[PDB]
Amino acid sequence: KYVDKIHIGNYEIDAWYFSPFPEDYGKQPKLWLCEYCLKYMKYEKSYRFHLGQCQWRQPPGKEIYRKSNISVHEVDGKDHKIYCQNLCLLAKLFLDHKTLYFDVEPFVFYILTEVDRQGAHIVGYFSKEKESPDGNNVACILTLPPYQRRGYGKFLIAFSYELSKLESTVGSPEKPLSDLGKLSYRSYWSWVLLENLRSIKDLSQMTSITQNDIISTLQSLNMVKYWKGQHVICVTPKLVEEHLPPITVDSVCLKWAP
Ligand SMILES: CC(=O)SCCNC(=O)CCNC(=O)[C@H](O)C(C)(C)COP(=O)(O)OP(=O)(O)OC[C@H]1O[C@@H](n2cnc3c(N)ncnc32)[C@H](O)[C@@H]1OP(=O)(O)O
Ligand SMILES: [Cl-]
Ligand SMILES: [Zn+2]
Repeated sequence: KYVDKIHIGNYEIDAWYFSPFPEDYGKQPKLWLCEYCLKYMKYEKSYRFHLGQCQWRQPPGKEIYRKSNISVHEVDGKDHKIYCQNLCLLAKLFLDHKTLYFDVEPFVFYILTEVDRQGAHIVGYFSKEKESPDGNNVACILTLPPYQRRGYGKFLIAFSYELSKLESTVGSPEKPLSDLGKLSYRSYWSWVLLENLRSIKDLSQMTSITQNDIISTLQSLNMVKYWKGQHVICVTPKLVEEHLPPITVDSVCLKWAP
């Protein structure tokens, strides 16, 4: 009745949430998505026809990052409306809430793919409001379930902060963070603040992380104290811990200006 499973590429993925695909698309569905253009179809037959016809082998937009077989395509929703609407319907399957799927023009989408001989296979993405009333540098972030727990989510988070640094600005993800968002951000923020430390204003300037996110991270690392209510960094090179990363953003492979 609702879409509960999709076939994309040669993965099938069960839904985590309702996504408002048109009702008849509630086939089973089984919804069958082209992995390159993200067109949604109702039947294996229209799926197989499309696959032999569709000429796309990668996302639209500009490839603003490439290192080994990892790339990021920047995709303005005003210029690739249908693709971006298709993407937002896909993402809503794994996001407990999203803005209206058809209203993509206020956003730019950064699409992460793994590249092989066949083409560039979508791993995940984040979106960003062109203008955020709350200073959000990410609106939604997603690694598709089959690629999760491999470092792709932290890669995207890092990449969003690379864009913030280049724009000489601090940013934070849009609230509320899902429980998995919470774990990923806390993890990335701790690694970055720890690798840096080995001022809170200065940590902010250096990383584009907000002072509020720096403070809450430092508290959870026990590296902050109170002096007449004011938050003071309190640490030793002693630890600055690092016991129990996999893919990082190389600024040299990034081709983007503010
Ligand atoms: C602003 C917002 O968009 S909030 C919404 C965020 N997105 C979602 O909720 C969509 C569904 N979830 C996801 O797409 C992802 O889980 C993200 C994008 C939230 C995480 O993506 P991943 O590719 O799994 O991230 P990655 O492998 O980089 O791991 C990040 C951290 O989260 C932890 N984590 C990820 N999944 C789990 C899990 N199932 N159980 C426990 N910890 C987990 C990882 O172990 C890692 O912590 P570590 O650094 O201590 O190892
Ligand atoms: Cl699944
Ligand atoms: Zn296609």
